[PDB]
This record gives sequence, structure tokens and C-alpha cells, in this order.
Amino acid sequence: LPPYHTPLPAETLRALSIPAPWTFGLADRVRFGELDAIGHVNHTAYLRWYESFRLPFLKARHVTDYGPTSPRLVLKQVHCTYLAEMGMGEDYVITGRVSNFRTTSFTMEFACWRLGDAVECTSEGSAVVVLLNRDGSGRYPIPEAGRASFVTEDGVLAA
Amino acid sequence: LPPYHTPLPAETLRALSIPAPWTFGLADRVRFGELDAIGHVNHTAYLRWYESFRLPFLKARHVTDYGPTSPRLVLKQVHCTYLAEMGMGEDYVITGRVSNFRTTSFTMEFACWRLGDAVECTSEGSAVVVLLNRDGSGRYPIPEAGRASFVTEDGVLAA
Amino acid sequence: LPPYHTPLPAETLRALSIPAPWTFGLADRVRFGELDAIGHVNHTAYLRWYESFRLPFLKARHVTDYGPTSPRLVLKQVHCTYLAEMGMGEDYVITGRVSNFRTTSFTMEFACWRLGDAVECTSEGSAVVVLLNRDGSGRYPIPEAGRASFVTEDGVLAA
Amino acid sequence: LPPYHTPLPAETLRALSIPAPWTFGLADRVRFGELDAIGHVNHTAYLRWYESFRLPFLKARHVTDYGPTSPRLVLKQVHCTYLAEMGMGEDYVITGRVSNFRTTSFTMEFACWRLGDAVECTSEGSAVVVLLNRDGSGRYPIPEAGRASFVTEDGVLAA
Repeated sequence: LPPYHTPLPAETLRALSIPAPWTFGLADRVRFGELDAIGHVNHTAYLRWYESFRLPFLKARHVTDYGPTSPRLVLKQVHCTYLAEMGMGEDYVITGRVSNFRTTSFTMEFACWRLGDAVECTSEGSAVVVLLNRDGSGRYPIPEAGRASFVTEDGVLAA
Repeated sequence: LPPYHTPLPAETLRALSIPAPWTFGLADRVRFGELDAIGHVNHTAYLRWYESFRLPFLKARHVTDYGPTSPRLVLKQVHCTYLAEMGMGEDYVITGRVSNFRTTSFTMEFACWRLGDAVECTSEGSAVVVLLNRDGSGRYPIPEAGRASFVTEDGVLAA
Repeated sequence: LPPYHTPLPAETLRALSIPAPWTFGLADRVRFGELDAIGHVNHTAYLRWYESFRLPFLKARHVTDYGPTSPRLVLKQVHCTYLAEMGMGEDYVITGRVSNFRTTSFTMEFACWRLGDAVECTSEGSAVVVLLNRDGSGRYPIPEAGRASFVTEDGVLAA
Repeated sequence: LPPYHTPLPAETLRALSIPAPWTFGLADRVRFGELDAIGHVNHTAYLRWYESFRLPFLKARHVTDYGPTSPRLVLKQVHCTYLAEMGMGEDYVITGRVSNFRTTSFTMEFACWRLGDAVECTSEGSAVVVLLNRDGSGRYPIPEAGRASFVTEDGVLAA
């Protein structure tokens, strides 16, 4: 088992049988409160896990520092698929990347890997995020160091 | 069935077989997302219902209008009891009242009444709330109209 | 304002300026607990609203009675778009339909209509749902009365 | 920082400056989804943390192994106090102990310790739990090993 709440690099992921293109994971465990009326992880927990991943990822990628001159990040769309049902206390790793970016918005892809006796993808997801100016003047361009990290870490070509 | 999300006065409560001392009720219905892994409303949903109740109630009692000037409401303590399990789709009424008050703080009591062939109290609870000046500078006295409404409407004797 | 938690037919929807193809709505109000750290309805609340809609809709459409010989309904995928941000206490109507069906699965589309000074669509959504046999023997065909309701109420051609 | 989601014994607690009487801790980190509309951990998240804690704790104390045979755990009451606000990403340790017990029921006490430059108790709480036979037929006596563990590990004098 890896440490929880700790960025996992590609090396650690491969050791856990989590394949490319994933380079950044975070591990957590299922909580009782995420279980629905028949004892499965509810469909929105997965989306919450992906949203939790985004916060530190987007700081590590130099998109935002969440401070006063940072862009406000706004979700435009999400999608989530449910490949295998999960239950109480299961350990998992969330992987997320940037798959595509534009001037003032970008797309991420996500997966949830259960660490059982087998490593198994239980869910995939995506999100489209827009950057807005906190002063209401409109869209805010992704910082240049963010564009650079997306290229050098996520391997997204700028073209 | 009374209307939902609408203050229900004492006479409406008595018609629903909800007794004294309750004079202010709000009706809603159990959601699927509130159910725990065995099909019962989870223990925190009750406390959320009591919280929801407090917002319109404290405006009705003249404590706050929730404007930019108004006091900050700070929760210091809650208790909740679980008298009967509730499942999917049950209608209920939340009742609440102020039971004590001093200068800048007060205690409320709550109950949950399941509507149905017979009306049944499924839970009781309490909260202690304090009032602070929004600008950080001190404690905020319960408005005079609040103190009076607590005495006349909630039947509290004095402080 | 319409009544809450009460199926709204096409007539009522049109009166609220909610256009075709919508024929079935349910009204509710935003709760404090659905608000995220900056005071907007969080992205998963919308998905919970759509899931809440499904439960009674699928019974009204004769897909399931949620009993022992009913299919188990399993979500395969969802998508949600966020068109306008929402805040505390806003009244809304959720509309949902079946847009397409197959033998053992179907697709629904959803929208959230805010009832403010203007009626405004704040979000759209979709879901793909599969029917499984509660005894584990695999997929379960959508009942014939369900197929019929989809055609006659949602206006989905079986072709 | 200790490991997360792992029972932390008394010696680990003292090294984190968490005092007697606590001997059993579990660490986690605040999530974005736990934050209320002003950026603070919402009052119910604490109670959820205490609940999460109880599950491994009651297995460690020999009350239940959560098998098909094991007792049903029923919550009758909780209290929670709010001593200091918590924001995004704070690490914490939950401590819990049994404080009293009788024949088929017991009372637990809990605290939340924010980890940081200095360790600070942000909340205290309590729960009353009863044990029922899973087959519906009666009340379930606290196993003898449970009673003994409560006396020796949690320092309870008798019943």
C-alpha cells in the first residue's frame, strides 16, 4: 500500500500496476458515509474524489496558488463512468491528468484504481474547467508556467 | 400533507397531531442520498434538518436578516437523539424553538415528526448558538425584538 | 410557485415557461448544506437532484416497483453541465425524460430550471442506466409497460 | 505526520502532543466537500469522523467482527462541541474511548486534534451505542472480551 494523501509519481503507480499515461495519483480509503442504501459507494463520491484530486494537482501544475490574484476555477462539465461497484473500506488510488488545454480552459481525465487482491479500474471521469478573473472582467488565461507543466508533466502537446 | 418548505404555525401542527410546545414547523421529505448503508436515514441528516430549520426561524424571530451588516451565527454545540428509524421517502415536519437565552447567545430545541398514518417523533435535538459582530470586533447582543419573540412565541420565561 | 415534491405535468411546466420536450418535473429548494466553500451549489448536488428525480419517475413509468421481483437499476455513466451558478434558497424544477432505450438499458436527459424573476436553465444532465437481475443471472429486460410509457409519455419512438 | 487511516497507539499520540486519556487515534485530512459556505468544516463532518472512528475501534475492542453473525450496532444519541474552526486541508487525529458500559450498551467520548505547528482540540463529542441480535430477537450482550478491553484499555472502572 502506498501512503495516503501523498502525491504518487509514475514510478510508484507502475509498481502498483497503474499504467501510462498516469503520472500523478493520490490514495484514500472508502468511508462508511460514502455508501448508498445497499452498501455500494454512491455515484457522487467518485466525482468528489476527482474534485479532491484537482485542488492539489492544479497547484502542483502552477495553474493557481488559490490566492487573491489567482484565477477563479469554474467547472463547466463533468462525466463519470462506473465500471465496478465498490464497498466499505476499500483502498484506492485516484489518477488525474490534463488531456487538453486551451487559452482560458482545460480538460482533465481521471480514473479510480482499486487496490485489492487485483488492481482494478472501478471508474473513469473527466472535467472541463474554465478560469475566470476574480474581479468579474471575464476569462483569465492559464498561466504560462501552467501551460509548461501540462506539456512537460502530462505530456500534452501544446499543438 | 402540509405544504413543504413553508413555516407551519401552531394550528397546522395540532391538526397534524404535533403537540405543544411546538409552534413553528417546516416540512420536507427523505431523500435517497440521506440513506445509510442499511436503508435508514443517517444520523447526520437529522442535524442537517435542524440546521436548515434555524435559518428561516431566526429571521422570523428577528435575530438576523442575513444582510451584509447582520450578525455572524456561530454554532457551539449540538445534541441529537434517535428514537425511530426512517426510510426512503417519508414525509416529516421539523419543529424548533428557543428554550433559553442570555445576552449574546441562546439554546434551541428541535424535534422530527414523521408524518404517516400516525405521527411519531423520530428524533429530538438541541443547539447552542452565539452571535458575533460581522466585523470581528466583539459579541453581538440578541436584538430586543428577538428577546421579546423568544418570550412570547417560544414561551421562554426570562434569561 | 408550484407545489414541491409533486409530479408536474406538461401543462404546469409550460405555465412556468419550461418548454417541450419536458413532460415531468419536480420542484425543490436549495439547502444550506449543498453550498460549497464560496457559497455556490456544489457540482454534485445537481447530480443528486437528477438521481432523486429518477426514483419516482421510474416507478411512474412502470420500469420498477422497487420490490423483490423488480430489476436492480445500475448507473453506468453520467454527465452534467453547469450553465449558471446557484445560491442559497433558490427554488428550482428538475425535469427528466427518457431519450433512448434498448432491451436492458436506457438513457435519460435532465435539466434544472431556476424559478427566479426569470426562469433559467442552470444545468443539464444525462444518465445511462442498466437493469440487472437481483439474483445475479445478468441483464434484465425493461418491462413491456415501461417500454410503452417511454413511447407514450416521453415520445421516444421505439424505432 | 503519522500515517493516515491507521490506529495510532498512546505513544504515537503523546509524541503528537495529544494527552491522556487518549490511547487510540486515527488520522485523516479535511476535504473540500466538508467545507460549508464560509470555508469552514461543517458541523456534521465532525460527527462523521467520530462515526468512521467507531468502526475499526469496535473491532479492535472485540465488540464486533462485522460478520453475517455479528451484532447490530444502533446509535441512540450523540453530542458534539465546536471549539475551533477548521479549514481546507488541515490534518487531524480523531481520538475515541469508551467512557461507560453496562450490559448491552455503552457510551463513547471523542475528540478532534488539529495537527499543525501546535496541536489543538477543535471539537469534543460523545455517542451512546446499543447492541442488538442481528436476527431481530433481542438485545446483544457486550462480549466479555469487549468489557475487559473497555476496563484495561479505555480505563473504565466498572459498569
